[PDB]
Amino acid sequence: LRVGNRYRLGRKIGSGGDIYLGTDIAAGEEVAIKLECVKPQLHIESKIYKMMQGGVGIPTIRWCGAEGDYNVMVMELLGPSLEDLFNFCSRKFSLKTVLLLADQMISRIEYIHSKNFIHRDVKPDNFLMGLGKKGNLVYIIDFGLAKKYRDARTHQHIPYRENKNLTGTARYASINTHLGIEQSRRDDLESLGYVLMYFNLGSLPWQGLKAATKRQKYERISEKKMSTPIEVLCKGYPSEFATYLNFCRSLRFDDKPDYSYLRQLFRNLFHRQGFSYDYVFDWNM
Ligand SMILES: COc1ccc(-c2cc(C(=O)Nc3cc(-c4c(-c5ccc(F)cc5)noc4C(C)C)ccn3)n3c2CN2C[C@H](O)[C@H](O)[C@H]2C3)cc1
Repeated sequence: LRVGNRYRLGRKIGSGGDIYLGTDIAAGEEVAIKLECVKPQLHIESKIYKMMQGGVGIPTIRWCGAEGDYNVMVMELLGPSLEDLFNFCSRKFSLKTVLLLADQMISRIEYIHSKNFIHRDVKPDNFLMGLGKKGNLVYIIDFGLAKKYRDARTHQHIPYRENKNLTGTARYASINTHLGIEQSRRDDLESLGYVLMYFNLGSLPWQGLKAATKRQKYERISEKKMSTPIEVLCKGYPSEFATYLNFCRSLRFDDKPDYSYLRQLFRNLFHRQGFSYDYVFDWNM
């Protein structure tokens, strides 16, 4: 079974809505292939990927097209997601690994923002480690929910609006996203703050809530998230994680985040440990 007369389809390797391992027959290396039934967001997403190409940690798209009952996108092969690796590490990351990940993840989000888009679904499942020579590089994937937030030429910001439906993953959504406020740059970074504390804790305190329908469940998540102060969420971990989250929640809708300040919070903590720290992630030790 071939895709584009040139890619051999292999076994399924995930879903993000089905991801297959593939082989570039001509070049002889493996690839990742995403197939979508013609119902649609793959072609729109491919254009965003191609707008982002060249950035550090942005995957390369090898081919786009249609094959029978599927729209197809072929991407360079990447490794397991950070969720996969978190589970492999028994849902415990060392502080070193969390700080190493935080530095790269802030930079990936900054790059997307520099290209005039907001990601709007920041979660561990959308960060993948490279393979082989790129095993120390964090990649970001999935622009199916991404949105342009400013004009490319003038940088004029999209307007503030409310009554927006939740586009993303409830567990990691910002408070203002739960309130139905238009997402902006601050919300990508606030979601990352929850991801980092997720890595620190093994789970977040608004996980595991049940309800009749999705809407009621999101309301339960919203209530618990709003009633858990950052100081309680982050107790027992270096204060930098609370400082990060408080900074993100204090950003105005239109504010350009101080990415450098946020990276330096964690970089200073990392460097203060001196030689007691490596540049080796837990799963490579
Ligand atoms: C021999 O050594 C090896 C070999 C392979 C691996 C290897 C490679 C992968 C993998 O998923 N790669 C991958 C996935 C995507 C991808 C896409 C996507 C694909 C194409 C496209 F155009 C746009 C998006 N959308 O979503 C995903 C993720 C979330 C699934 C993109 C690029 N790369 N996984 C493994 C290892 N596995 C362990 C566990 O079982 C995981 O589930 C599975 C994941 C590790 C070691």
